[PDB]
Parts: sequence; structure tokens; C-alpha cells
Amino acid sequence: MNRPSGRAADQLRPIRITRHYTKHAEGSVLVEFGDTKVICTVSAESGVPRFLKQGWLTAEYGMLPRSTGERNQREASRGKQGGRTLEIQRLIGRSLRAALDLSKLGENTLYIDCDVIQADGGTRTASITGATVALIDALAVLKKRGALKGNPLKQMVAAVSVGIYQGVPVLDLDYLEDSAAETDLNVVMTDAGGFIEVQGTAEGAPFRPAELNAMLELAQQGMQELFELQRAALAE
Amino acid sequence: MNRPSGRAADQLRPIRITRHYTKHAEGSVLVEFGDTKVICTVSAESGVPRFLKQGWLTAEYGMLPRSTGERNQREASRGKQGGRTLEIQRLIGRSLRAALDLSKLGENTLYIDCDVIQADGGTRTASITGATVALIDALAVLKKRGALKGNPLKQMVAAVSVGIYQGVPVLDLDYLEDSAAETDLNVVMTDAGGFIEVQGTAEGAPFRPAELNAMLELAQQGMQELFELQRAALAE
Amino acid sequence: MNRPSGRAADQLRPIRITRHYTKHAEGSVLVEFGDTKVICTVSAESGVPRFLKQGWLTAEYGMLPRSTGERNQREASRGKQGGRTLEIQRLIGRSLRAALDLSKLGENTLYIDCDVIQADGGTRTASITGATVALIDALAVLKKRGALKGNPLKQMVAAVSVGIYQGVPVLDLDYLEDSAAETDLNVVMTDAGGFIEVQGTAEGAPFRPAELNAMLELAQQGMQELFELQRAALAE
Amino acid sequence: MNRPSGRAADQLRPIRITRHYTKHAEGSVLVEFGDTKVICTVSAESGVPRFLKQGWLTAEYGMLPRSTGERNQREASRGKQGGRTLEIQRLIGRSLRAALDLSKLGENTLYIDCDVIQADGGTRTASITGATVALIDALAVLKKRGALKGNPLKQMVAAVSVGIYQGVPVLDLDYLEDSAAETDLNVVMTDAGGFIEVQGTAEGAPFRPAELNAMLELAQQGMQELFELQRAALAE
Amino acid sequence: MNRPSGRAADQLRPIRITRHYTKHAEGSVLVEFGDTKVICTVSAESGVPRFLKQGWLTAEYGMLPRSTGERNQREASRGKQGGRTLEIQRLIGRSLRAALDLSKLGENTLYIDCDVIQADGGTRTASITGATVALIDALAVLKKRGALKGNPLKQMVAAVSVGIYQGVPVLDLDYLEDSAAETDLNVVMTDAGGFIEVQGTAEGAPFRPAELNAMLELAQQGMQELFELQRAALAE
Amino acid sequence: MNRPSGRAADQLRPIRITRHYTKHAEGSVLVEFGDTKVICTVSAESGVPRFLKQGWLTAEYGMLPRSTGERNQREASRGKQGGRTLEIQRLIGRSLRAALDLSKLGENTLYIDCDVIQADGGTRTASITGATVALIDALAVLKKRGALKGNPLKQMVAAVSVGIYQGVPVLDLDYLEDSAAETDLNVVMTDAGGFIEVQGTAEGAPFRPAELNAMLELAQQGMQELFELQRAALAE
Repeated sequence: MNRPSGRAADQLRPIRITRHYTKHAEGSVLVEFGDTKVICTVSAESGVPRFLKQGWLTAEYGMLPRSTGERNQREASRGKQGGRTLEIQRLIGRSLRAALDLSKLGENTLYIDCDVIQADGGTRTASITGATVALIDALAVLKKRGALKGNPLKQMVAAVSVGIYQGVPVLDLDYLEDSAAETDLNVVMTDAGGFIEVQGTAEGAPFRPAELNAMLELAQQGMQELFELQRAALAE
Repeated sequence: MNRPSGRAADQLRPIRITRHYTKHAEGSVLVEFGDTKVICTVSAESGVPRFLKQGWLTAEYGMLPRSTGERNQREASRGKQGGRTLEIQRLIGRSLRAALDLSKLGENTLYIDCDVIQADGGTRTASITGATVALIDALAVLKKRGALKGNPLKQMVAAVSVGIYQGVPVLDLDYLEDSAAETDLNVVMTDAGGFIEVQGTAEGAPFRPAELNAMLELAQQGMQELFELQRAALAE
Repeated sequence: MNRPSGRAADQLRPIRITRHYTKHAEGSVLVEFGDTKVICTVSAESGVPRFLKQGWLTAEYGMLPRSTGERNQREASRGKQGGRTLEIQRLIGRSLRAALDLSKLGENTLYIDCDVIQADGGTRTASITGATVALIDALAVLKKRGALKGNPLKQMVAAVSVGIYQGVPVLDLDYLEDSAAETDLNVVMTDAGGFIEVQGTAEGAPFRPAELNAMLELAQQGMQELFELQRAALAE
Repeated sequence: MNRPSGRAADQLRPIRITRHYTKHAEGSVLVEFGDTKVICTVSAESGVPRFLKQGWLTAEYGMLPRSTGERNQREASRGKQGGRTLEIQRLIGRSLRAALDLSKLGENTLYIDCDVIQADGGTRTASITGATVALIDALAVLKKRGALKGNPLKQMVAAVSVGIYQGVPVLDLDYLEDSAAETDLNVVMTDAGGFIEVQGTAEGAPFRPAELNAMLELAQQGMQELFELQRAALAE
Repeated sequence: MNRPSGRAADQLRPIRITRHYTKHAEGSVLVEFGDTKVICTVSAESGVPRFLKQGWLTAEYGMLPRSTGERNQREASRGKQGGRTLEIQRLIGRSLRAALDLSKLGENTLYIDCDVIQADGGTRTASITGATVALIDALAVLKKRGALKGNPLKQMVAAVSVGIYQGVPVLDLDYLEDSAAETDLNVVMTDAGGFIEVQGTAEGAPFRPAELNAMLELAQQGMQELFELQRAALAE
Repeated sequence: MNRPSGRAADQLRPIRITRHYTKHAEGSVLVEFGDTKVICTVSAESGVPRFLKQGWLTAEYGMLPRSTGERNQREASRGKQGGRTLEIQRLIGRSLRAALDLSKLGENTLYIDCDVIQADGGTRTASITGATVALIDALAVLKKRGALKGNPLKQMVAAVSVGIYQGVPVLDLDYLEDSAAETDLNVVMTDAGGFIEVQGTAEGAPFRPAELNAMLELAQQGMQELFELQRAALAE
């Protein structure tokens, strides 16, 4: 079993999170999972949709037409967001809201925008891992503006994928591996080691209990390195 | 812990699958998970999208405007299918294709249409469980027409949900339970006991390993009753 | 002249109206005109569009993808309602509003949803005939809730079609007859024997006065059986 | 009973048909029904949609934003054609195809475009009456080009409306009358005096048999003047 | 160098502006630049979009399907306005607003609708030149209604094009010339001889300074005749 | 007159062009005009739209939701590209095609994608200036693949804007200046000093001849520095 990148089965790709990446957002990060590069921004808006309950957070995902090996059609000109985009967006939104105590956010709405500049697998996991850092920077801004009702950060959140490649569970899939793997798992967890999201899919041979547990265990292991990178970035 | 329906935590709702429900489809079933009633039809078409590889199977999901407690906007007049619909459709399509050896299906395309007539939770799981029966009836039709290349049925597939209600994992959620539960799990498995799909989401307290395993174990248990019902229906 | 179904020229198909068909709507009926099966629900909403004048009633029509012999494209995924759908919807809305004294309905809006589960001609006429029964059940609900300003039911309404098949006017067309007939008539009438809608179209030989009168007379005749069925259903 | 225009109940508005109105179309007419002014063009195209059977004819309807008393939203910017437009378009298409022996049209497709420059009721009837003249001019062009298979003109077609105003059936409704009338009738007939289309609708008191016959008789009467105007225009 | 129309390089096409063309608009003009015929209407509406600052003016452009040599698809049925339409609309809106002191217009919104009945080049320039006359008629109406805050007419505005045909700058391009020319210029100026819009584009040989100045000088020259025609029309 | 950035009236912002920016495109550049940062990629595709004549080149423009001071709605979710986007896209496409001898490009189609990562005025001019460099890199790739018919590069192309700020013509506008200026000019020129595009617009006081010439002269002056930067980047 030899991964295309020469990486070991339990080895993450080189990762880097850069804060204050673009100048307008209350929070802006360039997150890099190897060749996967995504810009995640957080935009604070006054008011809320239809609540009286707490604040709100919603997310959107986008890809540059040639962030991919083969050009992908611009959803703007096709006049419609595909199933994949909607799936990834919802995931991001759920994941980030799970990290917040919306009642302490105030009557504000946070807009998360994750745009893939260069894709090579795991854009959704990189997006969540990086968006969390951007989110924290944004909360510091709103706190400064005295627009919050306490510290809404419940707990850090990160994500990573796992897939069966050459019959072996490998961590943090790149495009080639994801294209070849018929069985994969996307996981979103917190600092406390709690799962907020687990999604496993099998196109051919169904994955059995031990198999799933094996993938789950590999993901948790690598999750620790991600939280570390997030903290390091926030302390830099 | 008392479920709204008075059902035990490990008890499925009354279930029934009726074949040859509507007269035009090559396969048509009315599947009932308690008050959740869905019509699942299979439409065989000659030819395939863009392949040379095998046949194909794709699925669509729909709900009647008042199949729900509160009227839901007709996607046709809104001129767009929402995120939920796209999510459910993709799941159904993946699940049913997993049940087939597309290479033995021939140069044909199977259209799966799952429409909710009355909803009360678990429309996607009922849809998959019932669609499989409809799919088998459809394969018998194509076989008769001598349009297949062997028996494409790899293995039966069924689905069920599980959620944390009143701090307890309960099987086959109705609308009230799903509305209250912040942690749930949707699972799609096969006869051999293999998973083809596992999706767990937590909006509040993240679910821990044992918790997930507990939900997974409850789902598998109830999955056996579903395969039984499917066989009984096909032998009737 | 032998109709495909073996039915006489002045014979309606077997008809049945089932009330309280699905559990959420204020009114819900399964109406059956032979093999044509439509679910008609009525959804009461507080308030009105842009009036100060009276209540309101609007209708929508839909078909399951395989409610037809040949699969029809789901308007939701095509992202647009076709001409036929809009035509049928408007007809239903006009027909049902004609049955009401909107000034006695109160500041409420009634949503009529007619979805074809199985089609075999006359879906629009079955829809109107059945929707009226559902509408009455809904009015009883609003009356109970003390949300009305008197009894808004002006008069019962029903509908039926007529077409020239094999050179002979035949009543209540099925799909085969409608497909073959180049001259047809759709009629919507009331208890008092008044017309609220008359639509005759000829694709080939134009229909002459006597011809139209003949079709009109045949429709009125069969209309009496429909009002009878509606009353019987409401008294059951 | 005094009509707004001072016109008698059986009196048509001043009518005029001008051929070769705009220079690009194979047929182009400005038809005027009083203050209702519509430009009807016919565009000949080589080939056909999906036939092997005959030629084809399809129609489209449009209104200038201020062809109406109150500005109406441009369907182009709303990105959608309303129910009214689709209804009128289909009617026009059916009406004009009824006038043709499509088998003698050849493998060609005729595009009918009816655009209202100034509206004051009866735009659809004026459209049909004028489009027929444009259609004939277009057929002469294709005949000259030797693109036809004989003379496809089966018979002239014209249209007019009738409505109950002040309790009296009046011929050729203007906007004010149509706005006030709760009962109206649109009719499309041929030279031979045959009906190709009859549509009567009642919003309040249903119209009875004699009433309908009365409206029908008034329409036929005025139809003769229209065929006369069409012939006069074609002989000019 | 011989222009298709036999016109000299510095000669405008025959031009005519007819006011009060259609009866509903507060301002309505038929403007004719040779075979290019456009109807320009102005619709006054009470209130404004999102301002507190002044009134507003916005414009829309449309073409009849066969106003062109070859039928152009109706944007209404395509459900979208093309790039060309949006470009022309914005230009018209900017041009006409430049002619107004919006602060003296009051809390009103003017809707400009320019629809091409017959096209032969320069529809956008004819549109602006004619819309200005319609705009003035509309202002007189609002003034009469005492809905204005003074005279908002800052200065008359007109437009014309210039292009390199056969290596020579020619004024007011028709369709054939515009189709052949790789270098053209559209200009919008005022009475005082000031430019509000200048747009030059070269598809092949880039145009040099002197070349541009030459085109600019030719346009200004012909602009005087246009202002003359506008005044003559308003004094008629 | 003091520009917000402290820049002189004839001083360009700091500019930088980085080639091979993202790894998938045949050409990819990050172009920076001060705080305006745009990624321009070129995607080579085999074949052409509807030609037999030469190759083709088309362009698309996009902005990240928070590439702007205030979040701008994602066109993908709005399901439509605004007027501004279409305008900029067309400009880019025209500009880049002007730089090519499409007959020497072969039966290929070049897709230009310009996405704004951070905006601060002049995104369209930066886009064109940078896209040209990306285009050249892409041509070298196709030449290597032996897919071209000679060297299609006719001449380098660059662009810059000019506007009246504080009554003075200033070069290369940032967002603040563009927001304040009522008179601006966008220009696209070639190496030979030829204009391929000139667009001047005035919202208030119309710009006179000398004024336009002054802006034009300032633009040409700064254009030389841009061609220099492009060459330097290609020789690096």
C-alpha cells in the first residue's frame, strides 16, 4: 500500500493556517491541507433572520472554475448551486454553529464564506478547520465592538476525512485517493473529543463495524494535530 | 423516558410494503412507516447517460404540499429543489445503486421516484426500504423483456434512523422525536450486515464513541425486521 | 363505436371520494375517476394576500413522475411549471372560488393542492370534483375554530369532460380517448345547473353549434351523478 | 345599458389590419381592435422540432411594459412568463395550426410572435385575427421559395370576445368592460362557421344554457365582419 | 467608400420623433433612425427605491422577436436577459439620469421602457435620443400634478454612433455597417456639448488617438442635428 | 488635491504579477494592483463552439463574497450574474481576443477565469493586465502540445482607469476614489500604443474634449509601466 503522495496511512498532509488573510472580513483565514487551499472569511451583520430566541451563523461554499484539475462550471453562470455545494455548505454551517452558544452571540448573523482557490481533496474538512480560526478572530472583533453577550465560543471544532485505499484506511485523502476510494468517512469533532458529525459512505463492499471503528479511530488520532495547529495559529 | 407514540426505545413503527401500488411503473410500492407514507416507483428507460463502462440508476424525492403538519412550499412553483431534497435524493440514489451490479443491468437507466404522501419522520429511510422492493419488481420486468445481462441484484438494502430522545437512543424516529432530538443517526445497511451509509449529527452535546456505537447497534437490530418485511412482501 | 373501456357513450367511470384521506390538512380527499386517482387537500392559513375587501383561495396542481404511462419530468428539478400545469391550476382556483362567498370566509387564505397519484385522463375534472368535498370539510374546521363570518359555501361545484371519439360524443374521457379525440370539452357546473366554466377545443374539423350543444347536454346529464357522489360522501 | 365607448351591444370596435408592417418577417401585420394595437409577425424556419409525420407552427405572446394603463412587469427581467401569457400563447398556437394542413407546409417551422403595443382589451382575439393575415403572407413567401408541398391553408380563422356588461351580452370587450364583467366568452371560428375554440368563464352568477347560446350567437354574428376585414386586407 | 444606404460618411439617416405615440404612458415616443424604429415610454410611479437623499429613474430595453433580420429568442421565454440587453439598459438609465436633477424630481421613480419594433442598427442611440423627448413630456405631467420640486431637467441628451467602414469614419451606423465594422464608437452628449458617455471598441486594428478624435469630432457634428430634431418635436 | 492613498495623480499603485500561481490551469496568475488582488487562470479546451472559420476565447468574472468592504451576495446562490459582472466579463473577453490571431490558435477554446480575492478598485483593469500574462503561459503549453497553428499572440494588452477626483485627473483608481468620482475612464491598449477599448462615463458635469484627452493621455503614460511589469514577469 503506497499512497500517491508517499504519505503514511496515518499521516496528515502539511497544514498551515494564516489569519488576517484578506483585509475586509471580521475574520479571514487561508487554510492549506497540502495542495488544497481554501479562503475562509467571516462576515458579521447586525440583526438576525427570524428569531427572538439568539444570534445566527450560516455558511456558503464556492470553488474557482480552475481550482480543479479539470475546469468546473461556474455556478453563477449556470445559475444554480449543485448538490455537492449545498451538501458542503450545510455541513460547514452545522459544524460552526455547534461551536457556538448562539445565545451569547447577540442579535447578529455571521456569514461564513469558504472559497476553494486550489483543490486537491478535503476541501470541506479544510474549510471547517480553517473557518473555526476565522470565526474566533471575528468574535474578538464583535466583543471589542461590545456587540456580544458574553463569550459565545463553546468549543473548537475541526474536521478530517478517512478512506479505504488499497484496502487500507488512510488519513486525510487527496483528490487521487478520494477518486479511487469506494469507502470514505468525513468526521467533525470538538476539543473534548466529541463527534458533531460522522458520515461514512460505501459504493461497493459495505464497510463493517470494525472497519468503521478503525476509520473513526484513525480520524480522532489525526484530529489532535489539527486542534494543535489551530491553537498555534491563534497564539501567533 | 416515554416516546410520544408510546413505543419502546427499540420498537419500530408498524410497517407495511404494498407492491404494484400504481399501474404504470415497472415497479411501484407504497411503503408505510407508521404515519409516514411514501410512494416509490421505478421507471426503466432504454440507454444510458454518458457511459460505455454498465447501466445506471438515479433518484428523485418529492413531498406533497400538505403531506406535512404545516404546508410546505411546492418546489415546482418556487422553481428550485431545496437542500433537504437534494440531500435525500442523492442518498436514495447512492443506496439503491449500491444494491446493484450495474454491469449486469444493461444499457438501461432506472429512474427512482419517491414521493411523500403523508409525512411523520423517516421519509428518507422509508423511501429506501420501499424503493428496494419496487426495484426488484422492476428488474423482473426487464429480465422478462430480455433487456438485462444477468441478475444485477447484488444485495437487499434497507434503512432506519436512531436519535437521542430524553437522553435515550430510540429507534425509528417520528416527526415529534426528530424535531426534539439534537443528536440523530441515519443508517443504510445490507443483508450481509454491511453498512453502505452512516450519518450522525449532533447540534448540542457531541456524541461520544460509545454513544455512536450504541445508536449503531440499535439500528442494526431493527434492520433485521425490515429485511424480513421486504422478503415477506416479495413472496406475497 | 366502442370505447376502449367498454363503457357506453353516456357512462361515467366508476367514481369514489374518500374524505380525511391524509391526516394533516384541514380537508383531504382521495378522488377516483376510474384509474385516475388524485389527492386533493385544503390548507387554511390566517390572513390574506393583498385585500381588505374578504378571504382568498388559490390552487396548485402536481403529478407524480410516474403517475403517467410514460414518466413525466418532475417540474421541481426542471425548475419550472409547464403551461398545462398553470392552466389546470388556474381552472381549479377559479372553479373553487366560484363556489365560495369569499366575504364570509374571513381574513383567511385557503390553499388547494391537487396531486395526481395515478393518471388516466380527466385529472383536472376529478381534481375539481374532489377538491369541493375537501373544501367543505375544511370550512367545517374553520367554522369550529370560529374563524369564519357565516357560511361561505355558495354552491357545490363539479366537473367532467366530453370528447368526440369515433365520431361520437362520449362522457368522461380516459387517457386513450383524450389522446385520440381531436375535439373535446371540459365543463364545470354548479348544483343549480349553472355553468362556471366551458372550454371546447377542436384540432381538426371544427365543432358546429349542434355538436357543441350535444356535448354540453351530455356533460350536464353526467354532472348530476357527480353531485350525488359528493353529497353521499359528505353524509358518510 | 350604456357601454363605456358608447358602442351598441352588437357593435365591433373600429378594426384595421395593415400588412407588411415591419420589414424583416415573412409576414407582418399591425392589427387594431379600437385602442388595442398588436404587431403579429410570422417567422419561417427550415426544419422541424421532433417530427417525421409535416411542418409545425408555434406562437409566443408579449406586451410592452406600458402598453397597459398601469405598467406591467417585463417578463424578461422577472425571468418568467406568467400564466396569462402562457394561456394566450397556447391559444394562438392552437388556433393558427387549426387553420393549416401541416402536411402541406413541408419540413418547416413557423414562429408566430404577437406583441401588444397598446392594450385595451381583446389582445388575444386581435392577435389571432391579425396573425392569420400575416400567416397567409408568409405562406406566399415560402411558396415562392418552393419550400411548400401544396397550399397548406385549410381555412381562415378569426376570434372575438363577448361578455355580460350591465346584465347584457356585449360584443368585443374593451379593458373597462372586461374588468367589470364577471361572465365572458372568447371564441375562435373559421370561414365555414365552425368553432375551433370556445371558452366561457363565470366568476359570480353561473351562466345558463340560453345565456351561453346568446353569447355564442352574438360572437358568430360579429365574426363575419372580421373575415371580411381579413379578405379586404389581403386583396389590398 | 460607398455606404450600403448610399449615405455620405457625415450624413445621419432620416430621423423622426413622434410624441404621445401610445396612450397610457406619462410620456411616449416613437423614434425613428432610418429603418430603426423604437417605442420609448416613461412611467411615473410614486415613491422611491431606497433613498431619502431625491427621485429616481431606471430603464429597461427589449426587442420584438422579429424586429431583427433573423428572429431573436424572446428573453421572456428564455427566462433571462442577455449581456447586450443589460448593457443597453444600463447605458440608457445612466444617460437619462444625467439629464436630470433628481433632487427636483421628488419622491418619484421614472420607468423608462425602450422597445425595438424594427431594428437596423443604432437601437441604443435612437432609444436615448427619443427617450429624452418622452421624459420631458412626462415631467410636464408630473409638474401639472404638482408632484415635483421645481424643474428637474438639467439638460437635453442625445446619442449617435460612429464606425470605421471601408477604412473611413461614418456617422450613424445601420445594421450592415455595424456588422462589418471592427471599430466603432457610441457617444452620448448634452446641449452644452459635454460628453456623458464615450465608448469605443476595436476588434482588429486598434484605433489610434487621431482616429478616436476623428470619430469623436464626427459624432459631435451630427449631435447638433439630433438636438434640433428633439426641440422641433417638443415645439410641435 | 490629496489622494486617499497619498499617491500622486500620475502614480500607479504598487503592482505585481505572479505566474504559475495555482497548479491546475495551463496559465495562472495572481495580479495585484495595490490592495486589489485577482487570480486569473486560463483553461485550454479541445474543439470550438460553432466555428469552422479559428480558435476561441471567452471569459468569466467572479468575486469572493467578502473580497469587498461590505459583503456582496454570491451570484451562485442568487442564481444569476448581475449587470456589472456581465459587463466586466465581456470586456475581458473582447480585450484578450484582441490580443490573439484566433486563426493561429487552432480548433481550441480558451477559458479565462478572473476571480477577485480582495477588491479595492480596478478589478477589471487588473484582471485584463494579469490575464494577458496567464494567456501567454497557456499558449506556451499548447504550443508544446503541438496543438497550435503558429504563434497566435498578436500583441500584449493591458488596462488602467482614470478618474476626476477633487477636480483632478488621477491614475489607477482605488475603491474610495472610484466611489467619489463622478467622471471616470477605463482604457485597454496594446504595445503599439493602440486603443482596443475606451470607456468614459460622467454622472454629473459632462467631461469636455480637452478633459477626455487629458484622461486619455494620463492613461497611456501609465500603460507603459504595465507592459514593462508584464514583460518582467514573463522573463522571470
